[PDB]
Amino acid sequence: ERMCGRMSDFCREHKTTLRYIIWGILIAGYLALVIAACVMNFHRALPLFVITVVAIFFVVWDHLMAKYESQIARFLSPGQRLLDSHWFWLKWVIWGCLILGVILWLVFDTAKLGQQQLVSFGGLIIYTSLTFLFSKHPTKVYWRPVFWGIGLQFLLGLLILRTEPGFMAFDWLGKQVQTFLGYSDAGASFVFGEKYTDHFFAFKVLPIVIFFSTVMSMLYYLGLMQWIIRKVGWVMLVTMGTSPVESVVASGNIFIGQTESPLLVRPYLPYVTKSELHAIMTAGFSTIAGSVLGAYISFGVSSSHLLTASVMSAPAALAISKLFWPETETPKINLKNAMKMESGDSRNLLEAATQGASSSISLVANIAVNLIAFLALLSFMNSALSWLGNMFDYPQLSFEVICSYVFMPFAFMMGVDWQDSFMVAKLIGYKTFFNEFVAYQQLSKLISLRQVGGPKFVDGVQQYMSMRSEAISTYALCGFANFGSLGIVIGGLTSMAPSRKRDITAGAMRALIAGTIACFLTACIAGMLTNTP
Amino acid sequence: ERMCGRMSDFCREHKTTLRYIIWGILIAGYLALVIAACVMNFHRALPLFVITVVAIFFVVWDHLMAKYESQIARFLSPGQRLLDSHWFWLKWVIWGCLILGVILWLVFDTAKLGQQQLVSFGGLIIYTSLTFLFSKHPTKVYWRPVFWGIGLQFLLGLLILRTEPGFMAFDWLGKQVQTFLGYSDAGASFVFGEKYTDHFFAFKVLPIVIFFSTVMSMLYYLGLMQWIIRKVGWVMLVTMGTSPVESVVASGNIFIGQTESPLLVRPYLPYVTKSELHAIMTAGFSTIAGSVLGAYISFGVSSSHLLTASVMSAPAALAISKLFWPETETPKINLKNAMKMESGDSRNLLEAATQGASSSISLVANIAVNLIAFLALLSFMNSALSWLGNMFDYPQLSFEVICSYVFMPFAFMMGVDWQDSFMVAKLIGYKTFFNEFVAYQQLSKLISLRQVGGPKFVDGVQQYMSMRSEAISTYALCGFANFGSLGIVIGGLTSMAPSRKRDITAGAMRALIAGTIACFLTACIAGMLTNTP
Amino acid sequence: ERMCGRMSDFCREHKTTLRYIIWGILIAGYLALVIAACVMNFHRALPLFVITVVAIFFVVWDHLMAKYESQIARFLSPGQRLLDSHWFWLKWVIWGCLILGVILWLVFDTAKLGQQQLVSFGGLIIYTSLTFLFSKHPTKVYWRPVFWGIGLQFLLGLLILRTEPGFMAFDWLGKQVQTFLGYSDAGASFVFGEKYTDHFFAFKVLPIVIFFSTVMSMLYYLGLMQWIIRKVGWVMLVTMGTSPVESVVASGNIFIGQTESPLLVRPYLPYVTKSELHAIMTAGFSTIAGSVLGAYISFGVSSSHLLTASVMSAPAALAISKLFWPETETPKINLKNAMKMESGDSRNLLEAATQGASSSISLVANIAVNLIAFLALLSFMNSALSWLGNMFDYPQLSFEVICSYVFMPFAFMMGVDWQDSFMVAKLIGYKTFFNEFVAYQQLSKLISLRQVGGPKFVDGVQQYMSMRSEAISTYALCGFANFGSLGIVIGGLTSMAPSRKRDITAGAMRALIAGTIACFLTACIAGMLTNTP
Ligand SMILES: CC(C)C(=O)OC[C@H]1O[C@@H](n2ccc(NO)nc2=O)[C@H](O)[C@@H]1O
Ligand SMILES: CC(C)C(=O)OC[C@H]1O[C@@H](n2ccc(NO)nc2=O)[C@H](O)[C@@H]1O
Ligand SMILES: CC(C)C(=O)OC[C@H]1O[C@@H](n2ccc(NO)nc2=O)[C@H](O)[C@@H]1O
Repeated sequence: ERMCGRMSDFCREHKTTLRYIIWGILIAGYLALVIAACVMNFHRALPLFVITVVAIFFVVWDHLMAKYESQIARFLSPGQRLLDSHWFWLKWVIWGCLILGVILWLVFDTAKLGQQQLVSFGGLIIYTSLTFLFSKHPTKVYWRPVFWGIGLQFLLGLLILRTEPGFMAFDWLGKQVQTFLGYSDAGASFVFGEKYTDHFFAFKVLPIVIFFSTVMSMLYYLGLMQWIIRKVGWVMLVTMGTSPVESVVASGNIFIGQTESPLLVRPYLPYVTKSELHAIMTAGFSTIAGSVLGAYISFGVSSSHLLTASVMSAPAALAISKLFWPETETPKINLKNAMKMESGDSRNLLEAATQGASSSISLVANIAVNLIAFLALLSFMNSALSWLGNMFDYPQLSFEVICSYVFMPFAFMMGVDWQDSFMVAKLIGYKTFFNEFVAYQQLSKLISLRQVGGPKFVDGVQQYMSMRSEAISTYALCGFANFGSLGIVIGGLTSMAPSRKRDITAGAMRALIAGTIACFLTACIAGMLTNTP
Repeated sequence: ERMCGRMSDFCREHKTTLRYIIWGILIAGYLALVIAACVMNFHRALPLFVITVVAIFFVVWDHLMAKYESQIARFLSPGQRLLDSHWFWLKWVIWGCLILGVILWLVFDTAKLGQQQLVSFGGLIIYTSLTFLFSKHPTKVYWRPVFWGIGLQFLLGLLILRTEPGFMAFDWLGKQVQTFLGYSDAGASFVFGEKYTDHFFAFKVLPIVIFFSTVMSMLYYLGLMQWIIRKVGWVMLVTMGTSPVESVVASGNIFIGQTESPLLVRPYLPYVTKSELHAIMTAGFSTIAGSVLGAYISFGVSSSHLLTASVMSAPAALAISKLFWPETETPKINLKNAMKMESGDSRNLLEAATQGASSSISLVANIAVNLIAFLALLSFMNSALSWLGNMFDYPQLSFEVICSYVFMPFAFMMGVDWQDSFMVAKLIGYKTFFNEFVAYQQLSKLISLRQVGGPKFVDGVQQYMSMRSEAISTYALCGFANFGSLGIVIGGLTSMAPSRKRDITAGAMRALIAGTIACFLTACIAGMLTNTP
Repeated sequence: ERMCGRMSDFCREHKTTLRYIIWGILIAGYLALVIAACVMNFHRALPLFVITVVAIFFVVWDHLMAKYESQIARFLSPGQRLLDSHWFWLKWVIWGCLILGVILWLVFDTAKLGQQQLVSFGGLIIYTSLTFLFSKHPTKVYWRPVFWGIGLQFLLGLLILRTEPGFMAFDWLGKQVQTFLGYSDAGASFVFGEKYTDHFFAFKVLPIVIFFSTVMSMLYYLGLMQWIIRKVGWVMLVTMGTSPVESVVASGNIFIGQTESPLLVRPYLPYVTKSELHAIMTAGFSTIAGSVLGAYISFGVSSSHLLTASVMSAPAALAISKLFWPETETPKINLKNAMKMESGDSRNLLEAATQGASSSISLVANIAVNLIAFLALLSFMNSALSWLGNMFDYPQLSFEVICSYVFMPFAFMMGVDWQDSFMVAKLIGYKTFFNEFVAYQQLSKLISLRQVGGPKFVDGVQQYMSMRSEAISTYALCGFANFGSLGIVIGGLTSMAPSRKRDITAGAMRALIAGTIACFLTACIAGMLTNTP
């Protein structure tokens, strides 16, 4: 007993020192492994060295910003005062310079490019103007968020699309994600057998969802997802000027689904303003989760375009939310509270994986059931429309025919050519009435037909569309904005914050419209920047 | 801002006028389409014209009955008083006339028909007498509901079965329903692949359930299901004399399942009397839902017989409930409250479809699990019974052998011939211990063997049975009365009305017996009316 | 009415007499059937006669012990006092005799057996010593439970393994269970089609779980499971000296899973001590359910070893729980309350089957989801470890390689030979990080390779291992102790007794370690008793 007591006392004495010592030993062992690998053959060992270097750089940066924050603020203070003193005369100069730059760039580049892209820019203008017309509080609007959002979208798009180094990186990331979920496809062979490929959607696509949920929960427990979310949220906050919680939500949505995103700010959901709740719902509707990314890349959709669309959507979502529905009341929630996100209550990584996996049981079931019902309804609608058409001697009438004409103007404004606008309109109709999955499937079919080659027109029917139309379509459909999505979103938001039910419902409706408009804006920018093949 | 305010004021001014104007414009466009179709080719366009005419007639009738209700009641009042004044002497005359008519019809028709059907009528008498013997409150019974229920069953059966125009209509309706769920079968190919037919029950039959649930929810939101329920309920109410809620429930059950039917009167479930709760449960047990109709018609079961059985069951269910368990306490619920049914709380048709689809997730899982367990138990029972029989030198002993002899008297009383009564008894045993699905499958096998042709007896074993036996079997098995059904029914009823738990449990037991007896009565009438092949 | 009243009065008069009369008539009919079968052909009829005889014997024994308990206690009292008076000097004599017997048996048998088994005994000693070192309350420990637990394990193992009559019985029982769940496999063909074998795990293995749950619920309603649990619990109670509830739990766990076992003492869970809760969790972790037994026997695992391991585990679980974590507080719960187990609230056998089946819906879903996620994670881990290894010119690095070396000492102490210890270590790693299902699958592969024959080493890689190693592996892996299991166990225990949350969590962690150690002890004993092939 005495020896055990002495050992316990020794353990109590060295607690912090012992933990630091063991962590340091582990890190030193990792560094030794890295250096041995570099010694033997540097060319193979390069990735590990790069990862270690970037991690060290980020840790050093974080520590310095923490400790030296006051000194940096002191250094920055004089310049802010000097800018404020001269701001009155300088604001006009800055605005004029920006306008002149816009004019020069637009003329030279896009005029050397063609008409369709000039039309894309016109569509950008039209969408923004319309949102300003039908805003909830048109008189009181802050234009800095809108302008900065559009500018940031343009800069990101320009870098990623018109530069070779930028283009290669996203391709690499897409390949990584695709392989990462391919690891999932193999793991599900055990449960459903080697004949799981017989039923593709049920035994490949949904298991991908399951694996993604588990991985995300583990990373949440470790504390990485949070880091990336905080960085991007701080960027948006320091530039767009939005409130804290909405920026945090938007950054999270980039790689998180609509249902799980509000849980980031769950504790403060009761106290949020109506505008911030609208922003949350709009961000949820305007961006897709990471789970669907691997599947969509597998279909044939470009990885670079999908990732760029997801990244660009969040700033656009916030900008459109502010313009469509601006804030009229003071925000209670503080920056420190919002940025802080409570970690999982579980006790070990494996418990977090288990809990994350169990939650997915509901989502998959609801998805499968809704798909069954809505596709059956589409079949009934097509058969009945054909029956009605036969009366007027047009037996070819179908859902696709009405939705081609109804949605054509939106496609034309986005910069798609006249011939392909109808084909894009069919996909938009599929996205709005049904999930983006069906629409992406149809798009993949058109892409595959283009790649195989053959007659553009088998008969007076066009078979495949041009590459640029496909890129614009990729941007236009990268959202969770559906009518069934509206219901589940409302239900979840009401669950988390029972007090705010009616505010949640009212936000939902306008939010979905804002999300679709935000999705259109990214497509307009992509059309402006992508060259005609 | 001023222009927006002026537009909002103009919108506020014209609200009702604008809505009426747009609805009128839409209706006029529909009528123009109809008339154009009729102009070009009337023969093709006939269905649309017929639908429009009947819809207009019903709307006019409803409006007139609403506005002119007082005047019609005033016109009707004198005749009621005149009848009441002379009722004392006239009641004996009416009863004698009815008895004489019954005797004459029975003699001529059924005597020219044969012995089996006279036995069917005898079975009708026997079942009613037995229910009167074992009633909860034998002394206090109202005979008008019982007699009127039997009479209405007889009239409906006579019209539908012995008249050619009546026979054709139900065949047409069955074909419509079969095609309607065939639309479902196609829609489920997407999720489970084109090899979904490999697993027939899992990937065809259950998806049919899903599609039916979605369609029913949409129609509920639109407000059609409610209209039909109200019409049939009013008929039963004005003739049978039952209380409001039970009539409403019975009309709904005709095409609604046992689990969803009480939700029609959910708000008033706490306050219902014991007799009305027994009536609800009996109606639930005695009738089948619309989802199973398409499958059962697909197996080979006749559409006309299935639909006629479902329609006839509800009046029989109410009559048997009253005779078996009569009311001893005053009914609180009013007609207006009961007939009114709150519409779905959802916000658009698509939300209603989503919500209806999500609910079906539980039902399908429970069905599949119960089927797995109970069929495995049947296998074990057969193997053990064979093992026991081998001891006594009868290795052929099985579940079917015991259940052939045990249930034979019921089949004989229904009018089935002696040879086929055993075969029907096996099916009845399957229905009672297991769901009607298995029993209908066996019945379909026997029907198919009859249609193929061949030896009636391969050896001293009969292979197929006569057509009339199949019709009587179709009527006898059209119910949800099983022991597993008893449990889920009790659970759901207890959930909706927690206060009434014990009353719910006591009602359940007697209710199932009443339901089975009601199912037998329809078969007796069918045997009386169907001719010997 | 009067006749009904007279009949009701007559029924009231004869209630108990009538029930006894009918039960007696049924029993007499059963006996007549037995005697007729014996008359015709005794050889065939033997099983029924044996069952009847044993049932009669047990009923007579129970009745006599009930009625004559006081007289038997009176007879036993004098001997207890005489033993107590002389106990002071006699305890040393008894202990010395036991030690001498242990020495003689060990020397003769195991010395004539070989080194490996002497090492097995050494491993037994080592595990017990280590548990004594790291006990929660080392100073206060009661050694009688530990010693008696080890002794009872040894006696059961000796009888079952070294005697031919004992060996045959468990083989027979395993065949019975395997056929019993094979009945399940047939029943599931209806739902998933005859092509259900295409997806083996989803449509065979999980349906086995469903059928087992249903059968267990039915037997619980009838009252058999309870009888067996009570008998074994009384044995453990009268010998080990443990408290009532923990003994009852341990006996139940032998054939009940970790999740359902605490429901036996659900009403008293709030008031249990910390030590008893630790014992409950340890028993849950150290034993497997009956559902998995049929599957594991199907893989190729020996029936006799599996059943013996399950039986031996519970006494070991209690002993290890006491030594690892001893009780420091008085036990409130009484023997009578604990032994009594409330029967199911349902109303008939079929309701109990339905309720038992519905509960299984959650378990199967969670199992499938966790398997998908964890196997995908294993794939990712193997690929990344191979990538890291390629840097150091060892592309063969994998999960199995690390886990072979890490767990080798445990396998060596259990008595496995040096060459096969690594192979066993891989299986132990699979069991700890993933469910025992995967590990048993790998073990079945090794057994099948041994049976087929061929090169022991294809190259410097061993392909199959010796029979004794397989037996020790069978004992070592017969547990539910996994990390995912830890989470669900904690969740369920917290649900049943919300007051005890923190005590539940603290018990869980130590409990899992205790369970694994208990699993090792049974393997050590098996190695001591099994001869070298
Ligand atoms: C998931 C794929 C295979 C699919 O075909 O289903 C699409 C529907 O699934 C919703 N969805 C998706 C992911 C998520 N979190 O990762 N939460 C959601 O709600 C989403 O809105 C859409 O409607
Ligand atoms: C549904 C078919 C494919 C089947 O084989 O299953 C039969 C069992 O399903 C119950 N059932 C059915 C429909 C319903 N609402 O539409 N509610 C229910 O409870 C019903 O009682 C019976 O036992
Ligand atoms: C069941 C087989 C096919 C399987 O591969 O799954 C293994 C996992 O299932 C857990 N399990 C099992 C039975 C039970 N009651 O009978 N309760 C449980 O928790 C158990 O712990 C293990 O982890």
